[PDB]
Amino acid sequence: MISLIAALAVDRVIGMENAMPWNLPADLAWFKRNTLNKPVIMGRHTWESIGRPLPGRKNIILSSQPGTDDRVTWVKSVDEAIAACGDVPEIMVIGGGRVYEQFLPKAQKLYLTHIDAEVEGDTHFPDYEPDDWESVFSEFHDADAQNSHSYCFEILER
Ligand SMILES: NC(=O)c1ccc[n+]([C@@H]2O[C@H](COP(=O)([O-])OP(=O)(O)OC[C@H]3O[C@@H](n4cnc5c(N)ncnc54)[C@H](OP(=O)(O)O)[C@@H]3O)[C@@H](O)[C@H]2O)c1
Ligand SMILES: COc1cc(Cc2cnc(N)nc2N)cc(OC)c1OC
Repeated sequence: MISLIAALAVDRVIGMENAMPWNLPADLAWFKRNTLNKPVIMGRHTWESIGRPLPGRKNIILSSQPGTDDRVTWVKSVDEAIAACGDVPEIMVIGGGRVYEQFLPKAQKLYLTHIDAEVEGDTHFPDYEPDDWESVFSEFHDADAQNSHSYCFEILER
């Protein structure tokens, strides 16, 4: 079972200058509670953006050139990245945009964070067909001190 997990502000924007333009601690905490204790696959750009291994998670990184970090696994094809993860209930594609474009067909589950926000961005979440996806869960939170914008977690299922 392969899952994508992301945070999309309006017009499906996911990043700007190899960052996420928002800082929502409750999103980074959602992301953790779900990804924790399971393989995470990511692109090199995103590995740099994060720029540290995520504890708990076996970190697996997609790049066509040799690895520059010994404490994470490095891989060159989609299948190599899957095999890396092992025999597990659930895999977690944690980004970025070019990775999501490739891992959606094999995906059976989405974890979106819908963000009530208008940001400029260079990177977009793919265009998922709201037919082939069934919303199995939703949860809206208001803007608070730390969480500058309102947001809503959604899980979908193929
Ligand atoms: N919550 C969110 O919305 C979220 C989560 C993650 C990412 N982001 C944002 O998304 C953006 C990432 O943009 P991006 O799409 O350029 O990042 P990316 O997906 O991290 O970068 C993909 C890179 O991974 C490698 N790669 C991917 N598939 C490969 C394959 N099949 N074979 C070989 N190498 C492969 C390539 O690196 P090589 O050049 O080394 O070959 C490729 O350039 C950033 O702005 C980031 O902040 C935000
Ligand atoms: C733990 O920190 C990061 C996590 C992520 C991945 C990620 C984070 N949140 C959500 N909802 N989906 C994701 N795929 C992406 C990041 O930068 C692009 C991070 O650095 C702040």
